[PDB]
This record gives sequence, structure tokens and C-alpha cells, in this order.
Amino acid sequence: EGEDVTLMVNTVSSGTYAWYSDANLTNLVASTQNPVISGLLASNSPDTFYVQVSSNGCLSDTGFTVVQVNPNPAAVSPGYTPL
Amino acid sequence: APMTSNSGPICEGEDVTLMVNTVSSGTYAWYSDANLTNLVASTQNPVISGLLASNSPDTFYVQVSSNGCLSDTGFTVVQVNPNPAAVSPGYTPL
Repeated sequence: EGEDVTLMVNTVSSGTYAWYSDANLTNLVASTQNPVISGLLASNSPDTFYVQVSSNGCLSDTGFTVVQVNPNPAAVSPGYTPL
Repeated sequence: APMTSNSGPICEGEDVTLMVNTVSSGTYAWYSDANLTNLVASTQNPVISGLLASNSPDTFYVQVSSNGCLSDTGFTVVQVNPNPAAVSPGYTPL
């Protein structure tokens, strides 16, 4: 958490690319071969994204990556012996 | 209708990325109205600076101007976050 994730489509030199947060086509989160998603939480650590290469007058299948978001370790409260 | 999107919530003082799904057809246009008025952005991924939480649901309208063709009017809503009040700290006289 606090780091961004590179998300990727194999280079398909056919058309435009699309990414969606659903398995369906909803709120395009990324529209390119190598977009980066910021703001993901470990509260949803298996974050699945769906992949569609929009070729010229053609739409490809719906591939899916899963982003693994790592929980941030708890804050530390250090101390010392009075001296 | 070109799928529309934007960045998540933006604090006053921060800028917002605004987005049109990549439509490799022509030029892009954004307007502050639902109508065609004062083009604020003319590309797939423009950034708007200067938005206020005084108008926190700021709706923008989306038109992909293809070659000799104009697409529908998509709409994103930018969520602008109010800035917390200033703090006036103090201390015990010592």
C-alpha cells in the first residue's frame, strides 16, 4: 500500500486497449498496454482486472490479471530506558 | 459513446486527471457544460487544475471528434475534497 501497480497487456499492435475493474465492461480504469493504477488497498488484496484489446473494428477476449496488494506493517512505538 | 473515466477524489490544490477511453479515430474534446461551450480539454488524458470543493461534483462532458464524425456526449464527475481547516496549535507556558 502506497506503491502503484504496473498493469500489462501483451503487445498487440492492432488497436486501442481497455481495462476495467469488473469482469464486465464498466469503469475503464486503464486504456493502454502498460498503464499504472494508483490507490489500491490490501483491504481488497486480490484485485482482479479485466483485459480487452480493442482492435480495428474488432474486440478481443476478456483476459484477467490479479494484483496482489501487500498490507502495510503496523506503526512502531519505540521507547527507551530513562537515563 | 466513448467510455469515460477520471482519477479518484482530488484535494483542493491537487489537479485532476480526466480521461476518454482510447478511441484512435480523431481529436478529443471536453467541455464544462453538458453542451458544447468552453473547451476545457482537447485530448484523451488532459489534466484540469484549479477545481474547488465549493463545486465538489464537477461534471464534465465527453466528445470524441472522429474524422468527419462526432460521438455521443459522455460525462465524468470529478469529486473535489474540501481542505481541512487550519490548525492553531499552542503550548503550556514553561
